[PDB]
Amino acid sequence: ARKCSLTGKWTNDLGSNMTIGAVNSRGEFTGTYTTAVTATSNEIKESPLHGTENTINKRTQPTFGFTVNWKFSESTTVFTGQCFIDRNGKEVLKTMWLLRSSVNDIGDDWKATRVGINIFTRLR
Amino acid sequence: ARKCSLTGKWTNDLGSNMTIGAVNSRGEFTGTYTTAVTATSNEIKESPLHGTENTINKRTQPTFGFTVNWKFSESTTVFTGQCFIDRNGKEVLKTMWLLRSSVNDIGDDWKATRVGINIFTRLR
Amino acid sequence: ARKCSLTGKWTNDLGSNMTIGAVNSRGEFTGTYTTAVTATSNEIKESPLHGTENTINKRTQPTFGFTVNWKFSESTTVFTGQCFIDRNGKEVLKTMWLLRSSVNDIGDDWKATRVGINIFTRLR
Amino acid sequence: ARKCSLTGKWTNDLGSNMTIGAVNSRGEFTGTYTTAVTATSNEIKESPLHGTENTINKRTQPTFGFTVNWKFSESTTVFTGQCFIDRNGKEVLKTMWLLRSSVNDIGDDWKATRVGINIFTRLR
Ligand SMILES: Nc1nc2c([nH]c(=O)n2[C@H]2C[C@H](O)[C@@H](CO)O2)c(=O)[nH]1
Ligand SMILES: Nc1nc2c([nH]c(=O)n2[C@H]2C[C@H](O)[C@@H](CO)O2)c(=O)[nH]1
Ligand SMILES: *[C@@H]1O[C@H](CO)[C@@H](O)[C@H](O)[C@H]1NC(C)=O
Ligand SMILES: *[C@@H]1O[C@H](CO)[C@@H](O)[C@H](O)[C@H]1NC(C)=O
Ligand SMILES: *[C@@H]1O[C@H](CO)[C@@H](O)[C@H](O)[C@H]1NC(C)=O
Ligand SMILES: *[C@@H]1O[C@H](CO)[C@@H](O)[C@H](O)[C@H]1NC(C)=O
Repeated sequence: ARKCSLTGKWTNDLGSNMTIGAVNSRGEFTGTYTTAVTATSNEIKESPLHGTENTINKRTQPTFGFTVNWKFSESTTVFTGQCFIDRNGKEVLKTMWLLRSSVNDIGDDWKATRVGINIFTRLR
Repeated sequence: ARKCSLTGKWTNDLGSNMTIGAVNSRGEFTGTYTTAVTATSNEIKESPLHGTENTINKRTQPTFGFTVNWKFSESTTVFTGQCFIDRNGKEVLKTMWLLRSSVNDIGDDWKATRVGINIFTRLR
Repeated sequence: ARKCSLTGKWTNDLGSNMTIGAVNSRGEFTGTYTTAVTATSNEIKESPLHGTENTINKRTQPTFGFTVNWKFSESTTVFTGQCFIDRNGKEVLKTMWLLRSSVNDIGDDWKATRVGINIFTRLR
Repeated sequence: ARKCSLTGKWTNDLGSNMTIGAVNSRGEFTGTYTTAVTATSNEIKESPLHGTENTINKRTQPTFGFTVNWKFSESTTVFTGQCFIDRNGKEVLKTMWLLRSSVNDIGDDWKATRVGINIFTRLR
């Protein structure tokens, strides 16, 4: 019965925050992503996110992915991971991400993608 | 003058094909992703995708990200890359992807993520 | 003044431990990587590693990469990261890794690579 | 019998070249990596590489990994992949890589790792 659900307010290991609304019945959802550019406490930015969670076998702990469309740069980041209910134990989203920068020349493509992780917990 | 445009029919280096529809003014779009099994010859699965293309500075070669919500498994894949005008004049999407599998215990999280690339060109 | 030094005994966020020996003047080094199975409790496998640490500008927090040649499978893992002095003063290696599995046909290449992270701290 | 062997001279999809010497009986090997920084035809640089190939079940087509210790930067890149003998069909190494940059502050770690691929063919 214990459905790990993406809807709500989350924060992460770098101190960025994220809010995701209601997941409709085809798994779609939208959110906002707020990020720490600086000392962390002054300059904030909001960017939209859009994703889908997988509904195959109505899992507790489904996998999901979403795209963050940076409002302050020409970059795009995509996240994928899984909503786990560890013991008790908050909910926790374990994610991996790819950050695509824009390059002017296709000869620079090879260097345009960063990778990393994010762990998200419910915001308090 | 012409730009690189996600809208249309695409194919890739693995033989999978993808159709993307119109890109609205927020950069959102929807589409379909077809791939195949065995000796790539008969059974074709279709899965929807949703993503966004970065609109910051209305670039001619925009970055973008999308999420593929697999119809036939518990998995999710995210793609991000850039729509280039190649040196030979043809549109190409250079992407990288993260394929997240569903695991059962959070202790298996470590091994749930594959990474790789796809290069898409227009279909005839 | 003290720098961050790969030489020594290390442990990580998954419970695996690693020993690295002396780093010669070319930046080369060797060591051992131990991990475990089931409920992480009894059977420990040991595999050798070899790598190099970047020496350009004799930095105090050098980047490095190493290859783990698994003793118990056909697989290979590579790690790369950086040896930091953390904010709390303790040495930490932040790494990312690519785990390549062996496949049989070149058509399965696409799915042979996992990615993720490990964070190492010194053992007592 | 057809052993895909790392020893030799290779080139890649970006026009970098690589030479690897003899693989000893524990799988170790060393090489040089020559890279195109510019128009491709003028400024060359050589950097050492060191790796191991997996010897578990003496495979044709073993997996391998290696570290390239950049001589002209504080970065490190690691490659992992597999030596395939496709039909006939050259030998071909399909690789993935992680490029670690040096960051001054551990607060920048998250952005320090790029990922991508390289396909290598025997040099002619
Ligand atoms: N992809 C990604 N981007 C991030 C994270 N945190 C963060 O601040 N960013 C911003 C940094 C960069 O300035 C911007 C696009 O260049 O994305 C983050 O965790 N992931
Ligand atoms: N990791 C990696 N690095 C490369 C490749 N090609 C290339 O020229 N480099 C260089 C570029 C960069 O200037 C240097 C270290 O910063 O590594 C490459 O294919 N992979
Ligand atoms: C996240 O939320 C809290 C306020 O509830 C705050 O510490 C911080 O400003 C937020 N982080 C960002 C990047 O805005
Ligand atoms: C992709 O489309 C082409 C039609 O141009 C078709 O020949 C091919 O089999 C398709 N591949 C898949 C997996 O749908
Ligand atoms: C790592 O080392 C510690 C000793 O400090 C031990 O308790 C632990 O079980 C070891 N883990 C493995 C997998 O070797
Ligand atoms: C690779 O080798 C050939 C010469 O055989 C040449 O085209 C090129 O200069 C080499 N590439 C680099 C980066 O040196």
